[PDB]
Amino acid sequence: HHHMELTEITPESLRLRPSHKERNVLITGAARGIGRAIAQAFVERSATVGICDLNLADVARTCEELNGLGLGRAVPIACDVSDYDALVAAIDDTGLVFDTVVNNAGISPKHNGVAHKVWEMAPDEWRRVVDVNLTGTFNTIRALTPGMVEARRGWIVNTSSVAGKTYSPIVACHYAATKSAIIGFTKHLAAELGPYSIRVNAMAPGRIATPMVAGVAPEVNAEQVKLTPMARLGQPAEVADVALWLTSTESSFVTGQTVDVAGGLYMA
Repeated sequence: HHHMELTEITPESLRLRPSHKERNVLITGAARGIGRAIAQAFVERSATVGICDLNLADVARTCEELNGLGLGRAVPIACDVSDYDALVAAIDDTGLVFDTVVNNAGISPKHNGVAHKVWEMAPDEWRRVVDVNLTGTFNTIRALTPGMVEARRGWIVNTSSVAGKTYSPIVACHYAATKSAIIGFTKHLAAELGPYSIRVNAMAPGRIATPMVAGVAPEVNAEQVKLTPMARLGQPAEVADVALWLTSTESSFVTGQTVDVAGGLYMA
């Protein structure tokens, strides 16, 4: 079960450059996994990060972990992102004005390790995935855009998936539909918000070595890796680098784009 070593190593002096100093960045799904990696990256770049996720103890643990790096600061934002009023209250309690949001929160429910097919799918499961993956992303944007418009300043990064652009047999139809939604939502938002100098982009991860992914049967990852031209799983930090770039001054004329982070897997 081999896979390619990482080949492109960012020197520490560049990895820790203060590119995002004096930025307040809200990250959803940030306690664990890709969201946690995104948060780590923003702290590394001297941003203040709002760690938004469901459980306060889990969120506070990740905040402690990030604040131990001695660079940017992490603050807890415990809420269900699908509950607009709860989200606003949790944001308000930080006292921070967030100029940036990275919408990473998403779920991909399974049953005995496999996606339900559409003809098997419980309407309640569909609705929950829509609520989190799609409406949760709307909610942060609705919460923060009044301020961004007033400031004529802001950055948004949403999370799609290669599965939103073409079929992955790993996921169920709700995941595909919600992640597909993000692509045209992102273009629309880019057009509405662009007059105010706000940029809106999205990332479409492929198969990333988070604990949930890496823990599947070797056969399933092996198949996915075989389908990946670059011959390995992506690392969470590689997704994070794209979120950094899309919110940085070095993507200053890039808006409305969905950039896959997938090593060639499921190109569409």
